[PDB]
Amino acid sequence: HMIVLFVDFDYFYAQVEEVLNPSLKGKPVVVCVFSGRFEDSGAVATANYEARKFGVKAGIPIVEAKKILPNAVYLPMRKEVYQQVSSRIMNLLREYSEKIEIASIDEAYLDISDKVRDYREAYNLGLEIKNKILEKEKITVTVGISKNKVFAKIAADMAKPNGIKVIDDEEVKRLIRELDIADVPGIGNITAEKLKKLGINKLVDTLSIEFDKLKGMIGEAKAKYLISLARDEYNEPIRTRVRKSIGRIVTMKRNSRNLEEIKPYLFRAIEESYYKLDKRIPKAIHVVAVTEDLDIVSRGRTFPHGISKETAYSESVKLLQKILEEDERKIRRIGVRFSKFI
DNA sequence: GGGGGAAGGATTCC
DNA sequence: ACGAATCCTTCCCCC
Ligand SMILES: Nc1nc2c(ncn2[C@H]2C[C@H](O)[C@@H](COP(=O)(O)OP(=O)(O)OP(=O)(O)O)O2)c(=O)[nH]1
Ligand SMILES: [Mg+2]
Ligand SMILES: [Mg+2]
Ligand SMILES: [Mg+2]
Repeated sequence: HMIVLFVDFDYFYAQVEEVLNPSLKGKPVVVCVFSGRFEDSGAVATANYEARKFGVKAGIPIVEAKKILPNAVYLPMRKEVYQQVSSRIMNLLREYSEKIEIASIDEAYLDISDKVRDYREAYNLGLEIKNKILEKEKITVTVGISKNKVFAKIAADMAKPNGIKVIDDEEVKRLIRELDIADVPGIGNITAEKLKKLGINKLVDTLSIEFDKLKGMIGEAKAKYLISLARDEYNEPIRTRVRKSIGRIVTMKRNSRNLEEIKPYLFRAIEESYYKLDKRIPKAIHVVAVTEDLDIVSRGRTFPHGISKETAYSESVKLLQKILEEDERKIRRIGVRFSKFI
């Protein structure tokens, strides 16, 4: 009977910049995402507690970060470097199990059902791993432990930052009971506002509702997931997830609408994009446009054969042309996205 | 009806 | 105000 270990790295990006210059440690760090529209324009990717302490988190404008903390250290995002770093740490969890699911860049799940016998021995294996990474890589994590991936993640969510927490089989009930419902994975404000109205505040509130309204309300899938979870019967296993799509979406230097000028940003997007594909040939391709007021439209197309960079360019025009058509608005951003690899 | 499946908007979250 | 996997919904051609 199953025990899942979820490991998340504390303020990952921000921490990689600290690991690479401890002269930053103890200071408020903000990894920012620029664009080139107006000096210090962009958004916040992540920020260590010092800055996160005073409300500076992700997706929030770079100015609002300064107006709050003018003396904070701001650094552009640098995936490349962060990717290497992670992979290594991710190659170290692979030493603890073959039943491993790498969900993101900062987190993975382990099925230690056959390495440890219980929560003291598992939570034992926890501390061991927090140290085996804190010493070899200079990166602290947070470990969550319960019976299904869903609850493991949650465990760790609480016990943060830098911490290990386990939710025995008893607390699952304390939580299918007490745990708010919007503090659940896959339940962003949209769906929560829905549940609100549905007169649902906790996991259990679903258990007492005519499914069919829950279906049309949130969408059968979420509907079955919430139910199956509230009935201590949720249990999808740890599966190695495969990259299913790739794509870049750069931000133009100024809201536009004539084809010619728009074109180049897009070719750069397909350019970088392709470098990232590497050895991977896709059969699909979309063109994503972010209108002037931040809405979205994207046209696509699938081929019976794998796309070539030379073909990628042609289609990424008939699709931009198709977009610049029925949608009139001015175009703010734009970019390409390749799916359906061969 | 119902399957196979492609298109595009929506929704969560790193 | 800055990538992706899943989910849903319509649209569709052919058995
Ligand atoms: N570009 C961008 N990056 C984000 C956003 N949200 C999160 N990230 C990135 C920054 C983090 O280094 C990486 C992992 O995010 P986490 O939610 O696990 O937080 P982080 O690792 O920063 O520390 P945390 O666990 O949140 O205390 O995801 C976002 O909205 N935009
Ligand atoms: Mg993290
Ligand atoms: Mg939520
Ligand atoms: Mg996370």
